[PDB]
Amino acid sequence: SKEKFERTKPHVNVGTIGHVDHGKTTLTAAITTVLAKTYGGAARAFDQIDNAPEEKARGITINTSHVEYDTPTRHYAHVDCPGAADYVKNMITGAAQMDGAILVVAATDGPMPQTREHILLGRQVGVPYIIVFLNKCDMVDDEELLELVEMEVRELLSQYDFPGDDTPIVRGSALKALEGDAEWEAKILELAGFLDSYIPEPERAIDKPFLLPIEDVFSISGRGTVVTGRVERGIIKVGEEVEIVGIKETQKSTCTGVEMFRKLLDEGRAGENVGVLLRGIKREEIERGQVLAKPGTIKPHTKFESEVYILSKDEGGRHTPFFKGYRPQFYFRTTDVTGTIELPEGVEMVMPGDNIKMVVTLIHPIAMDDGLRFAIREGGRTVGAGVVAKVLS
RNA sequence: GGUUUAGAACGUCGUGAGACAGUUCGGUCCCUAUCUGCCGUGGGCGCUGGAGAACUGAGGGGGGCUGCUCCUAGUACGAGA
Ligand SMILES: Nc1nc2c(ncn2[C@@H]2O[C@H](COP(=O)(O)OP(=O)(O)NP(=O)(O)O)[C@@H](O)[C@H]2O)c(=O)[nH]1
Ligand SMILES: [Mg+2]
Ligand SMILES: [Mg+2]
Ligand SMILES: [Mg+2]
Ligand SMILES: [Mg+2]
Ligand SMILES: [Mg+2]
Ligand SMILES: [Mg+2]
Ligand SMILES: [Mg+2]
Ligand SMILES: [Mg+2]
Ligand SMILES: [Mg+2]
Ligand SMILES: [Mg+2]
Ligand SMILES: [Mg+2]
Ligand SMILES: [Mg+2]
Ligand SMILES: [Mg+2]
Ligand SMILES: [Mg+2]
Ligand SMILES: [Mg+2]
Ligand SMILES: [Mg+2]
Ligand SMILES: [Mg+2]
Ligand SMILES: [Mg+2]
Ligand SMILES: [Mg+2]
Ligand SMILES: [Mg+2]
Ligand SMILES: [Mg+2]
Ligand SMILES: [Mg+2]
Ligand SMILES: [Mg+2]
Ligand SMILES: [Mg+2]
Ligand SMILES: [Mg+2]
Ligand SMILES: [Mg+2]
Ligand SMILES: [Mg+2]
Ligand SMILES: [Mg+2]
Ligand SMILES: [Mg+2]
Ligand SMILES: [Mg+2]
Ligand SMILES: [Mg+2]
Ligand SMILES: [Mg+2]
Ligand SMILES: [Mg+2]
Ligand SMILES: [Mg+2]
Ligand SMILES: [Mg+2]
Ligand SMILES: [Mg+2]
Ligand SMILES: [Mg+2]
Ligand SMILES: [Mg+2]
Ligand SMILES: [Mg+2]
Ligand SMILES: [Mg+2]
Ligand SMILES: [Mg+2]
Ligand SMILES: [Mg+2]
Ligand SMILES: [Mg+2]
Ligand SMILES: [Mg+2]
Ligand SMILES: [Mg+2]
Ligand SMILES: [Mg+2]
Repeated sequence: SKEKFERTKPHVNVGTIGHVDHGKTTLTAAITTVLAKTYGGAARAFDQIDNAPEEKARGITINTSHVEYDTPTRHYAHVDCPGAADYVKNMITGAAQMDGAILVVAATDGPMPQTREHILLGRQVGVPYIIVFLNKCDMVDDEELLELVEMEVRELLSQYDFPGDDTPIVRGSALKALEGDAEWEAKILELAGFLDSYIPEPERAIDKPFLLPIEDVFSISGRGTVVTGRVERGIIKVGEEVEIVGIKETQKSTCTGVEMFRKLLDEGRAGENVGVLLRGIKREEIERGQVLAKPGTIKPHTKFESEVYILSKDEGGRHTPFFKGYRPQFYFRTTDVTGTIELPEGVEMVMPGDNIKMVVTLIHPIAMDDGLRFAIREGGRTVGAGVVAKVLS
């Protein structure tokens, strides 16, 4: 909180996706040390990406950490996702804000169950583009074995409905590029080139009014409570009226400084992860899931009609019918929430793989409008995608 | 220290003397080693002229405990942990 962030080079939200213990977090560390040395940006290190007691004694990552590496064309903002089956909820928040992923499949093990689960969540939420990275390579000194893993990833993406064969697969060791090997430093400099080439300039919504979903809340010692998240639409000027809408009720507030990776900003534009400092709010009373909207634009609702598309076994979801009283988890912008289903008259049962509308009473109210996209999940897996039809409350 | 002598007390049983793995406080533990055995340490003669050294080895004894840290490798194994 000192150096003013100059608005130069387009902002893009990147992040690593893939199986557990697969080089996902270690890739993030390799990208920093490679790009910092040659181009001449800020250095950083691997330990900073995940410290705490929970990511040392174990080794695994839980929290969605963030990194800021710069290149001549664009200014990237990384989002290192967790990866394990237990941490899918706090991942989806990291994956939703992310524009273009970096998938991580490995040349020894290959595509494994979570890789399929991650990319499934990527489609239904919103992950336009994806890039593969083989994160072992050196351990198996062979030409035929390593190239057979590439084939199965192209199959995976194309099977699940991505380009597949068009996606630029890259090979490279994360640990070798951490030290100073000239051949492996250049091969992850190549990944930065693939990020610029394949992923285009993202399409922002800097016109329609302000909204910002809260991904994580902080309490800065001196300044006050801060909320982080990608600005979904509009802009944020310093000293502007902001209404916090969602769970519990609704509270009035004002912004007192927006930032971008511990650097000051004047205008927090759309499509970029920013830490908004709110005035006169406690750490406990503001929770995760709520949205920073402009006063009057959005209203919290506990009941709504919605055109729900239930999934079948082939697409990946339920395989049995259900009646009124069923309670799955509804993932809106960031958080999830439970809700009772009330079906329309003249519909006895809801079969899997079917398009119908339904009234859904939620236990917590969440800020929503007509034409909001959500993805229903239950039992550690997906259920059905859909859209909001009408407001009731 | 306990049990198992003589003192004294409690509860209990006995008319009483007293009695009770019922309890309670106090209450002398001797021996210079002949033989066997054992640990040491010598004298005697033998081993075939005597003497001084240096070995050989039959045979006998000694010793044999094991942690955790890292490296292999977060490798195999595992959906993950
Ligand atoms: N030999 C070799 N090992 C690698 C390479 N890249 C990563 N690894 C190792 O693979 C392990 C995975 O660690 P990490 O990347 O933190 O796990 P992750 O991919 O973020 N998944 P999660 O966070 O869910 O546990 C580490 O031991 C790391 O050193 C590589 O190119 N070669
Ligand atoms: Mg493994
Ligand atoms: Mg990780
Ligand atoms: Mg592990
Ligand atoms: Mg394995
Ligand atoms: Mg396997
Ligand atoms: Mg204040
Ligand atoms: Mg006695
Ligand atoms: Mg007595
Ligand atoms: Mg007597
Ligand atoms: Mg009598
Ligand atoms: Mg007696
Ligand atoms: Mg007795
Ligand atoms: Mg008694
Ligand atoms: Mg007693
Ligand atoms: Mg006594
Ligand atoms: Mg006495
Ligand atoms: Mg006594
Ligand atoms: Mg006595
Ligand atoms: Mg005495
Ligand atoms: Mg004696
Ligand atoms: Mg004597
Ligand atoms: Mg005597
Ligand atoms: Mg004797
Ligand atoms: Mg003897
Ligand atoms: Mg002897
Ligand atoms: Mg002797
Ligand atoms: Mg002798
Ligand atoms: Mg002799
Ligand atoms: Mg003689
Ligand atoms: Mg003789
Ligand atoms: Mg003689
Ligand atoms: Mg002799
Ligand atoms: Mg003879
Ligand atoms: Mg002879
Ligand atoms: Mg002789
Ligand atoms: Mg002679
Ligand atoms: Mg002689
Ligand atoms: Mg002689
Ligand atoms: Mg000798
Ligand atoms: Mg000798
Ligand atoms: Mg003998
Ligand atoms: Mg011998
Ligand atoms: Mg021996
Ligand atoms: Mg022995
Ligand atoms: Mg040992
Ligand atoms: Mg290890």
